[PDB]
Amino acid sequence: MRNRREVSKLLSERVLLLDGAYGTEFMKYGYDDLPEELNIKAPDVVLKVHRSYIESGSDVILTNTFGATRMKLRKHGLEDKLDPIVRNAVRIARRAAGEKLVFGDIGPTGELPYPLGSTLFEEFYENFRETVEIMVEEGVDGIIFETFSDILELKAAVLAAREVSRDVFLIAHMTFDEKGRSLTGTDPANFAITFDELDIDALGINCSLGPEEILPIFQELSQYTDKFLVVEPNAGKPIVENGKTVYPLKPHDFAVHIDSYYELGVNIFGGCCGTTPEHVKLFRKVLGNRKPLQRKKKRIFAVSSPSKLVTFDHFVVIGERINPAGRKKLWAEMQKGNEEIVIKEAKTQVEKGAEVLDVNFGIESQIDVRYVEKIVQTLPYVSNVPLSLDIQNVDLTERALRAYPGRSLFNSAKVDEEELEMKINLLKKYGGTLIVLLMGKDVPKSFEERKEYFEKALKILERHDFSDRVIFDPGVLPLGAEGKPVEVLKTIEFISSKGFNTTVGLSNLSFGLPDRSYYNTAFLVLGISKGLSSAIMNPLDETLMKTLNATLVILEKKE
Ligand SMILES: CN1c2c(nc(N)[nH]c2=O)NC[C@@H]1CNc1ccc(C(=O)N[C@@H](CCC(=O)O)C(=O)O)cc1
Ligand SMILES: N[C@@H](CCS)C(=O)O
Repeated sequence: MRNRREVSKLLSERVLLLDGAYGTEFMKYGYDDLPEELNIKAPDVVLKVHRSYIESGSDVILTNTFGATRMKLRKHGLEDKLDPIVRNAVRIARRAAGEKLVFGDIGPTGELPYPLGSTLFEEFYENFRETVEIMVEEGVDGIIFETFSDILELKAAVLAAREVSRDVFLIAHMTFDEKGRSLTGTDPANFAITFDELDIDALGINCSLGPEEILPIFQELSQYTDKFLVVEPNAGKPIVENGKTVYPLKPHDFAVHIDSYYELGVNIFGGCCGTTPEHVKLFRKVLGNRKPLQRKKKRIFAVSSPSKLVTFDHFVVIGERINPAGRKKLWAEMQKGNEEIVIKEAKTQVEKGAEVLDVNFGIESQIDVRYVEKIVQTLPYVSNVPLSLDIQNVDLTERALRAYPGRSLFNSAKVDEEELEMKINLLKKYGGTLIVLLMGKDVPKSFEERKEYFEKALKILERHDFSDRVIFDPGVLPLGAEGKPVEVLKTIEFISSKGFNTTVGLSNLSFGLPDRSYYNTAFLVLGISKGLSSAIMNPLDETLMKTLNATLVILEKKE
């Protein structure tokens, strides 16, 4: 009925009240069946629960479709009822809602992404796409992905939804434990930074914890996004009384927290498991009519994996090793679709100090795109760290960005209008940061020429509103080919002075020469002294890594 611009307008004018729990309510009516089944078996019960919230003052109610996706329904022998379950649910909610908003509610599948589970990004995507299709056809005022525990699964859900409709208001939620971490390790800042740049309309948190515990987690989230915010705490932490589980937080003790969420910029407030019509009735009285607060957001340059957020506020070691060039064993295995060998190189580099891993597949026309898609999804989970996607083919780049679990660093766009625009557009759609290589047709041979490319890059970047998502690579050329490293050091110092992060493919300096390690170490020390913020380098080089540590200690960047 209403599109995202209209819902956004309404939210900009007033904080809305969502509804309470459905799963924890159906039992009080004598129905302990799977919630989604009632949409067909006892639609009357679903209608009653929705009306109890509308009659309690809710401005928005959720469809009874939390577990209504093929992958989840298949687990209860209901996959073939997906269509009626979802169409009925929406209709029932629409009848109860009248003029109020109805959001299509979609929860996770219960299946972990490969390699923890067996599911690839593409299957999650199709799964969510089908449910969203039905909801959009039936006329929802928005889609909310509730209770997500993994960022890759949630990214597939939001991308599938946006692909079905560019006009539906989309809300993404993750649920966090007491330590402020989702199941696969994502903290609130990581969730915010990763998802703030995707085309969603709002971010939020629901379930797992009560209103008191969610407060600092919601605060962290609010500081890193300017999108609309939603929260639905459980009515206190669940405790056992007589074999069963109960949510003990009463209306008043729950309601008293509304003001504190209002202060942190909340736009929609509701409750999850344990919340009843009685809680909602009180929330309505306490919330009243309020205009949401403003906040903007903290700006940070960071990349992520499900469990790690790497901020560029210290020297970042980017492992160069997953790169087949000049590596017989590795290159052979890549063509054979060998995963564990790349996993071994990933883990070893991280053990040695790499905080991000560059990933390159050599002659891409010789590699299975399915293998790329699998490696990109896998390394962040098993190696734990973010990736620098060193990919040339633009179509292959889109595949890798789509399935990347977090916010990646995309390894380079040269300063060429067409290439940059093409890469900037893929990043805008799938999220991520970009390494911009300071060269074009030819390779610059001086500082002045590199500076010209820098300034041209800034022009093109300012034009596509992308100046805050790049790292500059001056372009290190072989010493044994008149690379003139001195001109690169000048360039690093100049870009650093301008406030931008920098990086270099360090080992290039010494290829062709003997004692590579010493030239590499010497250059890195000099570069770091000029402001170099990262480097694609060999973390397995003990001399290089030890001297790097000594360098950082000496310069007061650590001890
Ligand atoms: C040009 N480099 C580069 C980049 N990315 C950016 N942004 N900038 C760059 O300069 N990606 C690729 C490469 C950095 N990675 C690497 C990885 C391995 C070796 C290397 O020395 N490989 C072989 C030796 C090859 C030879 O002898 O010529 C090895 O296994 O030692 C060099 C650079
Ligand atoms: N909207 C769902 C949330 C389950 S975590 C329900 O209320 O059942």
